[PDB]
Amino acid sequence: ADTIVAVELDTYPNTDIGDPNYPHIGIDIKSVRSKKTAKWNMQNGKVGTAHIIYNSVGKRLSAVVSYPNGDSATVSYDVDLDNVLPEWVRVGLSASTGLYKETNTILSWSFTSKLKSNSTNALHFMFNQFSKDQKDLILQGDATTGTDGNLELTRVSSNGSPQGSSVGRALFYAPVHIWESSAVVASFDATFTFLIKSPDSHPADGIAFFISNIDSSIPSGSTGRLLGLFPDAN
Amino acid sequence: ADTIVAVELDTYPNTDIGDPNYPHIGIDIKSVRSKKTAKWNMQNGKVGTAHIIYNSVGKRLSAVVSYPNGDSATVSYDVDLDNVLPEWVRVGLSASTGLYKETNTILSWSFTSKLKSNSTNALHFMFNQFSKDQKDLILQGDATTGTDGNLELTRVSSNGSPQGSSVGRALFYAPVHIWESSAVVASFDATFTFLIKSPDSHPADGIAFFISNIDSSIPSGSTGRLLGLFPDAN
Amino acid sequence: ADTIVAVELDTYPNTDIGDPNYPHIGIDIKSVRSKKTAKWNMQNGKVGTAHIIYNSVGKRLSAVVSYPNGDSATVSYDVDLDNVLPEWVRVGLSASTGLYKETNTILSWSFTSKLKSNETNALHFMFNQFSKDQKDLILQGDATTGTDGNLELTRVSSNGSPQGSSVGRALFYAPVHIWESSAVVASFDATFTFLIKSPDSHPADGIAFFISNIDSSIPSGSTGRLLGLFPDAN
Amino acid sequence: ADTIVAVELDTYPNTDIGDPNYPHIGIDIKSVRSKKTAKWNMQNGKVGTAHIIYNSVGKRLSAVVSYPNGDSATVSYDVDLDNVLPEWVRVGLSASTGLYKETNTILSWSFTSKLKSNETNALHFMFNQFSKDQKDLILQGDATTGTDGNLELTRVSSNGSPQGSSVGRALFYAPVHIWESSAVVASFDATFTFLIKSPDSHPADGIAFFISNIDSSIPSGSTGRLLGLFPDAN
Ligand SMILES: CO[C@@H]1O[C@H](CO)[C@@H](O)[C@@H](O[C@H]2O[C@H](CO)[C@@H](O)[C@H](O)[C@@H]2O)[C@@H]1O
Ligand SMILES: CO[C@@H]1O[C@H](CO)[C@@H](O)[C@@H](O[C@H]2O[C@H](CO)[C@@H](O)[C@H](O)[C@@H]2O)[C@@H]1O
Ligand SMILES: CO[C@@H]1O[C@H](CO)[C@@H](O)[C@H](O[C@H]2O[C@H](CO)[C@@H](O)[C@H](O)[C@@H]2O)[C@@H]1O
Ligand SMILES: CO[C@@H]1O[C@H](CO)[C@@H](O)[C@H](O[C@H]2O[C@H](CO)[C@@H](O)[C@H](O)[C@@H]2O)[C@@H]1O
Ligand SMILES: [Ca+2]
Ligand SMILES: [Ca+2]
Ligand SMILES: [Ca+2]
Ligand SMILES: [Ca+2]
Ligand SMILES: [Mn+2]
Ligand SMILES: [Mn+2]
Ligand SMILES: [Mn+2]
Ligand SMILES: [Mn+2]
Repeated sequence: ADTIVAVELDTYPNTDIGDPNYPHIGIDIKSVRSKKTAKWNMQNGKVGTAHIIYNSVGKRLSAVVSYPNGDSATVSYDVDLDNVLPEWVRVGLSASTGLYKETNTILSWSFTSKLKSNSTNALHFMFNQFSKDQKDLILQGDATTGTDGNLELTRVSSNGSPQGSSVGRALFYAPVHIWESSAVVASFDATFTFLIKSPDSHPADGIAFFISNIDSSIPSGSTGRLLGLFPDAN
Repeated sequence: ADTIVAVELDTYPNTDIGDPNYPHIGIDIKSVRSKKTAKWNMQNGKVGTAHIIYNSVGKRLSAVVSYPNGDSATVSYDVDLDNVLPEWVRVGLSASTGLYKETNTILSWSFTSKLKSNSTNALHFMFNQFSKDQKDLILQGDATTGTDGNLELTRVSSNGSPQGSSVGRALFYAPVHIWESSAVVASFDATFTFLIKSPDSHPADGIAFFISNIDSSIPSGSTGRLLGLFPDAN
Repeated sequence: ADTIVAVELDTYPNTDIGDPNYPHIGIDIKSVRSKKTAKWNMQNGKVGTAHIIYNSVGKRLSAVVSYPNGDSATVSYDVDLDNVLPEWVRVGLSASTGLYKETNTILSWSFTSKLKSNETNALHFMFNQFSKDQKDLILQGDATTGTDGNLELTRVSSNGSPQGSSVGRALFYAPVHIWESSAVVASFDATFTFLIKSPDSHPADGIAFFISNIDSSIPSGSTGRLLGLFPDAN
Repeated sequence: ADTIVAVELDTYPNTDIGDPNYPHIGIDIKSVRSKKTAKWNMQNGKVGTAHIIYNSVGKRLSAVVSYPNGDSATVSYDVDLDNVLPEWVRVGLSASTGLYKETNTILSWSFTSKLKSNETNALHFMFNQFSKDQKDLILQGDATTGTDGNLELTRVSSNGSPQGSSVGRALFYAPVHIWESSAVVASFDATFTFLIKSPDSHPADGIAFFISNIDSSIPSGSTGRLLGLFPDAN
């Protein structure tokens, strides 16, 4: 199984697998059942911003999701990622729908990773516009880019309607060096803006920023509550 | 009173005012009496690196100090800086000597702050060399710069010989908008490299990175254990 | 006199002082009389973006001004700024109105300066919103800060309408070390977004990004065609 | 064949193929025969820095190569890369040896590409230490990674001796979006530090930073004067 650290923006409460009964942001460490969640007021059809921060000094994985009206939800979990993640990973964005659905539209994604020692190795990318053939993104499942400049992680119908039982992921093409024993600080941060729209009656299932082994694939069956991240709900 | 937030590399244990009984790094919140410390093996005549990171989402100010052999000390303190600093600040470096002395040489200093809302105000500077006329630094007390390219926070001689009763600070010329009520993320980091050397009976007193009100001055009598930071040891 | 290097977005053809007979972008080297210009179609009440780029290696100061439709104007000038500017400078934005007028609104402004080596000193700042008390800007003449979150280089009424005979500049608070004789690469770029609106018979006079001596102030009578920049039109 | 834009640090004058009769830095556009060269004083066994700058405003490809004593050589060629390079590329470093040889040691390599506005897509990577298994570099031919934390583009023998008839290249793993039609500015810059040592008399053949089609590979026979870049000397 892939190893997954994710920040989930979870729109649909799966209380049978330990979701709280509200939409929530969560920190997931090798389980879809978040280690820490904060209640999240998903603003339907508004553009949200998620920021994700981690460094190896504080070892606190933090996320905020905010919308321009000012509503933000924040979650943090102290976790030593040296002990969770492979040294080398791919970073990505993941989303899913199951019985219920939503557009899981990414409008921008930025990532910076650094390994500082005494004084740096670093990777930074930013996408504000996704291109039709976006050669530095590995698109998995139903994930599609361009020409509107967005990344549609999951299926949107011609008529604009999001489709259920969809999953897709974008991963940055290059492997990322997320920790290195000799580094005194390893840090990463990620930001993405997203547009979750549910016309129908209930948004599902959510969007995750995730970090995984290099060869990470969509686990078979990982539509719906599994967010394209996990093979099961353990 | 000035309002002070600081990461001290405290080379001298003033156990009468609450220092631990060893050299230490410490996180100073409006008091010289650190809210958290970690034992710090200061490596005499070696070039050390301090990295300070504050994570507005995680609300955690962290610092590591390391030397090239790999030895590091780490300290984090859980704090919301919105509740501490004013909105506008100066950032700087401070050092002092007292009855015991050391060089407090800064070889480099970088700083980044970001104030985000949705889809940012930022400031970033980096010094890798300090000119004799370093116009974007407010030198206070005994801080000089140049010509060896270094910033000397406290008096040192001609031939490298540290002086007692010395207090010096360098603040960045521009004010920094370090938080704002409407910032989703108000982060900063800073990195400095330093050379503390002493042939004394004991080194004293330390270097601090600090954030203060804009009009912040060296408090009267803040040589020694007060680190050029604080008016008294409360 | 001050020493001035500027990129002007000059909305008003002052053909008696060497402007071309159309709105234009220009590169001003110690003179309001551009060393090079390109015809610029200023789009009234649209948000335009100016990007300024200099490197010490190519010795070429380049500017583009665009608007969201794709319409751009470009100017480059071959010049060694080591030969023109003092080592230390302030960078800023300037605008003026004269007998004719326009809003000279700045919606964002960034700047990055790097001096290597042979490590790197750098300054970067980023304004995407301007505060009512924007402490890290020196406002001169009729420059306000906002809300509307904006920087109003010249007097406009709270109810949008620009004023004649107005001059205003914003300089970043810190001096910038823009070149140094022992720098291998002394480069900078700036970008600003702006909104020029006029209901006048023409718009005038324009906006400039400028680099000046540290103690640079608006020269007496540099409203109008002088762009707040120059004491005369030589 | 592959399409190549390169900046060459050419240590060995190949006068039968239009090299000047001195070591030189050169700008190569789709030919090993540089469009523009500058005499370069290669300082044997010293750590050099090459900086390479391009933006699509000035359209000036510039490069400096410097050593810490302060000697630098600069070369620039106005060239419109939109008409040379495919939209998506890989960027890399290349070196070769032929009859004569030198170590072609890379101690650091950084790269930034940006596509602004009209907002930003950007890639930035920074390598100060190369790792034995550097998963974000595509190593071709004889390029190893250490440790020592260095990239050896071409073969160095056990006894330190650089070998002749070596060629190797490192390319960054991710494709880079070097130009995009709707972008207002497409810029890149690259820097790398290198240590060219010739035990044997007699340095050859050089080091290039190059930009290539994504699937670019070492042309057969591109040891020696072809720098791992070109199939022939046309
Ligand atoms: C010899 O140790 C000293 O004890 C003195 C007698 O109590 C006292 O004055 C102390 O302080 C001076 O020196 C230290 C180290 O430089 C400073 O931390 C103090 O502020 C003071 O300047 C010292 O413990
Ligand atoms: C009617 O247009 C004007 O002609 C006037 C005739 O002398 C003269 O005052 C001009 O200048 C004022 O207005 C322009 C545009 O605002 C400025 O460029 C000048 O410096 C001056 O303030 C104008 O051509
Ligand atoms: C109406 O709520 C649902 O009950 C269904 C019957 O058991 C169940 O299948 C459904 O789960 C599906 O949809 C969820 C919301 O999209 C998703 O998280 C699941 O993985 C699954 O697709 C939900 O429990
Ligand atoms: C002594 O000079 C050499 O003359 C040789 C005659 O055959 C020739 O092979 C040699 O070129 C080879 O080495 C160069 C230096 O490394 C290299 O640029 C060539 O590609 C080739 O390997 C040089 O001309
Ligand atoms: Ca769920
Ligand atoms: Ca102390
Ligand atoms: Ca004019
Ligand atoms: Ca050659
Ligand atoms: Mn959940
Ligand atoms: Mn202490
Ligand atoms: Mn003009
Ligand atoms: Mn050549």
